[PDB]
Amino acid sequence: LVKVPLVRKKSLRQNLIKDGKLKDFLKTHKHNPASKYFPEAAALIGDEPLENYLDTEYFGTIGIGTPAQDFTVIFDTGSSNLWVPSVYCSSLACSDHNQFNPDDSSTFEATSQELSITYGTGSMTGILGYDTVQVGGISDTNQIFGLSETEPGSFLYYAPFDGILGLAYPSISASGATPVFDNLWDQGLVSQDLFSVYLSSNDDSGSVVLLGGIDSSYYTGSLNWVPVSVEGYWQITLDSITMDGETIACSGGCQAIVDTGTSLLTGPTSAIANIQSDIGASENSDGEMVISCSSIDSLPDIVFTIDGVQYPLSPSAYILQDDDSCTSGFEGMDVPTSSGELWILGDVFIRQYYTVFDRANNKVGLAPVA
Amino acid sequence: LVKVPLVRKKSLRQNLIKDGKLKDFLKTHKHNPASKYFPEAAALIGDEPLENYLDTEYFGTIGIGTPAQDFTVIFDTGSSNLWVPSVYCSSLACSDHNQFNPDDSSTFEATSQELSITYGTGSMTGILGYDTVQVGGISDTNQIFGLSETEPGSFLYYAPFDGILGLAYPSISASGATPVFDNLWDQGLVSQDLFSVYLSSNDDSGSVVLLGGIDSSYYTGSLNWVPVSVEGYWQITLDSITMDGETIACSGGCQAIVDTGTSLLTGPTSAIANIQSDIGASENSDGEMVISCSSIDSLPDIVFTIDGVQYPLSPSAYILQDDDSCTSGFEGMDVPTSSGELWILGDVFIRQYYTVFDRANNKVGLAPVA
Repeated sequence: LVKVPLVRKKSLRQNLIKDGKLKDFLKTHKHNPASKYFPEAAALIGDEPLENYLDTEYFGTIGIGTPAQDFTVIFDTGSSNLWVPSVYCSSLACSDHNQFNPDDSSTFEATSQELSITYGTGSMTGILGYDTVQVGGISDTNQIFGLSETEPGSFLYYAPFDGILGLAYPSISASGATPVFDNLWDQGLVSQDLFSVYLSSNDDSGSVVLLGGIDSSYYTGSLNWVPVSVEGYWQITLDSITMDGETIACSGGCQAIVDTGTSLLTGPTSAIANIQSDIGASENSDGEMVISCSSIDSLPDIVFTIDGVQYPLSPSAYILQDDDSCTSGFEGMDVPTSSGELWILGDVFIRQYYTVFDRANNKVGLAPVA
Repeated sequence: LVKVPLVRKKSLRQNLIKDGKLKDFLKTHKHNPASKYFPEAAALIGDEPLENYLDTEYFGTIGIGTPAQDFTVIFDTGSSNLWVPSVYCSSLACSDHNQFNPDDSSTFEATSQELSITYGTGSMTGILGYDTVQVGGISDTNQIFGLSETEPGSFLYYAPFDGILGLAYPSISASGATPVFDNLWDQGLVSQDLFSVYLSSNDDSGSVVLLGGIDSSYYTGSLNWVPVSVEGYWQITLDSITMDGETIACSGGCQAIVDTGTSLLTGPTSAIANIQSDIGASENSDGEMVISCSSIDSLPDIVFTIDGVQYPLSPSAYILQDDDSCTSGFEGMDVPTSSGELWILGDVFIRQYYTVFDRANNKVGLAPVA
């Protein structure tokens, strides 16, 4: 099977905290994760184009060119472009990162098409080029990708990743560059038009992106299939959210986006504040909603109901445990008033439920991890 | 007299060259100095807001707050705002720079007015505040200034200055913040509504910004007064430019801007290419138009005719000599097609001609340095 191993690393947020750089950032900027999903919510001050990747924790490796140049990338179901830093990226933030040198690859083909990539909090520009991308042992020929050249914001310097590899639909791809998965399928390089993600528990190694297959070894029970409600992001319909039997959000149903680019459950500010207080989370000096590790066993499960099946999350799942340091896996966002209630199901969710992304039938399948 | 001593330091360009960072920049950006003077010429890619300060060489010191916090600033006749980096500037580029901490000053007064400063190649944002600025021994009370908070571009990291102090008319001041000189005069803190600049020869110390006075010790002969042709920048009318008796540019007259924020004579691309070839200048791998130091004595003078008086520049004046390394003091620019021929008279010019900036009568006075 084609497997891309994923490694769990300390997030960009954890690195900013460690370098004492986060408090200042937060003082002068308002962080709203909703900006990654809605044009309307784009950041007032776009000087940190990678702000929406503060909480990413899993990364994989890809090689580009002939011979291959390696890069650490985020496998992001919440975006659809592939980009890595160009060797022409002179920014201080590009230092200490793997950079692509087009002149070292005999299969690289330049284009004069400009790339403008934005995740709702500023843009990065570069150029589009074509090369062979090595992903999971497959040689993805003639893959169009972006080469980032302009200032990427100081956050790149502290990021454990060099670029991003988008797994969403082509309709949200910047400059209509073809996404990697689409290119794989169009070329007959994968068995089926689907991919699955398995995240191992407790920062273990064993996590993988499975391209073109479903592996019964990673789940128990049967897979529940849910239709994609709006094609763009991997968006589905949620029936309700309960805590201790009580409905606490998504009353009457709501939308949810499955996003591997974030480790947290993100929802409306008000619903989230309720939950944080209920679980005893408290914001420290840095951004952090800390919780006592010792109180975990006293918390209730949060239950997501999807297509009539119940998906409970126990406290051990929704509380991030960094040796003796525990943080809440919930984060709030403000979506356009236009927009209905929206929840983001990130790694906390996926680590408990093996997920299948079916492009042939436009459905998401879920089952409890084995 | 109120004198602000100026020190000649290696430029930002020299520092980028030294750190091997310039070739890449130039590969991905087109540098057009005209962007500092015309909205219409603003940069396609604004990721380096301080690009137009690559060639600045003279700097002074100012203190801000109670007790004073010191900063190295450019005294720029080509701009009108005063700004320094805020302690809240978290960017990697803000490191190693003096930063203003509002909480350390008992006379600081915050405003909720945002500052957007641009010199034609990207913006920096922050907030406007009021404090006492110490300039040349004078206590400039209730001075409004900007506190830069967002990414300033990687160039700030290599810049020998922390901020900029604009000496142009208020009509080009961003956010209508009052310029320092205007504030000085409005408060009766200077003798007269004028200032003069004396640049000593051969990177000597002795250079000064003279606030409210004219000192006959710095020039010989009489001062020639020229009216400001358009109030905004210190803009005057040029009658012609000759080289070896031949008219080489500004035939029939043209405009000139006196700009202490740059060390070079800047003019139309075509006229400049002609001159570079005539003097034997050649662009090296870095941006640089190098000239053999040994050929100086064989070059002709370039003559600027202003209000009928001749202002010759000998080769020793128009050739920058950095120990055994000589560079051409000419640089080209592309002004809006709308616009007529425009020349920028920077430090090469001012080092030979003591300059007086008269705000009371809207005139510029010139005389050969003593």
